[PDB]
Amino acid sequence: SQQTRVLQEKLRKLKEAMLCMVCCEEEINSTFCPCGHTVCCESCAAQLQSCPVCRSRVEHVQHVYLPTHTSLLNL
Amino acid sequence: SQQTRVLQEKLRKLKEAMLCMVCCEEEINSTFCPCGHTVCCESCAAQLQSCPVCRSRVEHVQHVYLPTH
Ligand SMILES: N[C@H]1CCN(S(=O)(=O)c2ccccc2)C1
Ligand SMILES: N[C@H]1CCN(S(=O)(=O)c2ccccc2)C1
Ligand SMILES: N[C@H]1CCN(S(=O)(=O)c2ccccc2)C1
Ligand SMILES: [Zn+2]
Ligand SMILES: [Zn+2]
Ligand SMILES: [Zn+2]
Ligand SMILES: [Zn+2]
Repeated sequence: SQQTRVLQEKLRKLKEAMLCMVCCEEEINSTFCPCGHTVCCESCAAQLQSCPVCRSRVEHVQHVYLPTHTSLLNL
Repeated sequence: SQQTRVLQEKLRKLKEAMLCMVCCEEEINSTFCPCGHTVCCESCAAQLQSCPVCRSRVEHVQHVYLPTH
């Protein structure tokens, strides 16, 4: 039904929000510290000197284990 | 249709996976450091001296800003 199409769109958008903002392919699993923006995969977060969202200096990256993780790289 | 019920269940499970594993009421937004387990809201994370997933000592809690929030 049309309701099935609406639910498919909601699911698709939530899943896309869990993907890296730089490569759009891998799941987000890294946090820029101390600002806390958690928007990148490990590879894309590796060489950024400043946060791509707030411009704060990246003192270090913290790996995060989230219950939503489903990609082979995070299992 | 039956597919509408299947999609509602998938959406419910994904939304429940974003909620605190301790209180089940607030969104996950905190990481236990240095282990990295990100399973609690800030109120439950503040009250735990040991990670509830791996039992490692919590050296500090890092707030996380996630695009799914
Ligand atoms: N990749 C996995 C490894 C652990 N994380 S988790 O989010 O800490 C977690 C812990 C226990 C139950 C459900 C989720 C997910
Ligand atoms: N050697 C450091 C590297 C980061 N970790 S930490 O647990 O994130 C941490 C950071 C700041 C204060 C207290 C704990 C310990
Ligand atoms: N539209 C994206 C751009 C980056 N943000 S964010 O860093 O995930 C964030 C999450 C919660 C509050 C404020 C910011 C979402
Ligand atoms: Zn990436
Ligand atoms: Zn930032
Ligand atoms: Zn909680
Ligand atoms: Zn842990």
